[PDB]
Amino acid sequence: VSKGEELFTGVVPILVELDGDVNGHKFSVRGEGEGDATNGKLTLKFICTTGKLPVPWPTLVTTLVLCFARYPDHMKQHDFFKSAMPEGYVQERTISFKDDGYYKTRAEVKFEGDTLVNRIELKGIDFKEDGNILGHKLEYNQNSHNAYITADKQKNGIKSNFKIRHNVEDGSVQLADHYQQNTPIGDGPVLLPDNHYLSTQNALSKDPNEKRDHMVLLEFVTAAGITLGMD
Repeated sequence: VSKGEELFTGVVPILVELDGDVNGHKFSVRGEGEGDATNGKLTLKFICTTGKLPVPWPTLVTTLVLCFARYPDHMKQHDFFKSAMPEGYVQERTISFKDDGYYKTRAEVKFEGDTLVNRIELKGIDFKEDGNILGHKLEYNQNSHNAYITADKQKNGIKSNFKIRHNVEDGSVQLADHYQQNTPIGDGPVLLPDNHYLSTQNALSKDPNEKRDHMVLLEFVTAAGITLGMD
């Protein structure tokens, strides 16, 4: 049986590297910070190292480490993400923006030395050049939301579909339909959860002494859904 949860008892350094290409607009992002799974807390600062980010920062939040969610003790059995550590899992998404293009993402989330690394490739396709995304018409925030997890038995992993309602500056909402799949890298044992959900809150800010295009992010992720019974 897996022990991987024992790697997340303290505060763990995080590194995030993303290479992106949306409608031929290429960019890279690097982020560094730390994760504290006992509180379900992530704090990171992201830099667009290629200059100007050509999509809004909120559209990348879900893409830029669910092994740091807080699973309550009566749910430790359903924590797929930590069970696959330190060898990691692959996280793959298709994010379809309604009436606009779609991202396709593939990430490896795994330990490299003492650091939890999230290394991502993103390709974006069929976007409108003066849409809400390439046009930079989204507000700089991310609503709190719940996303349901279900086990993916045939692939030895988990899967999840969920909506993100980005806020447009005119007051409308730009919907981002997420289809997600995770599968382990190593061949060790992994926990296949019962149906539950993750509850997420996000606070986006700016660093006063940072001249480059960037995002300061505080995020909390907490697992819920499994009924407390007779125990």
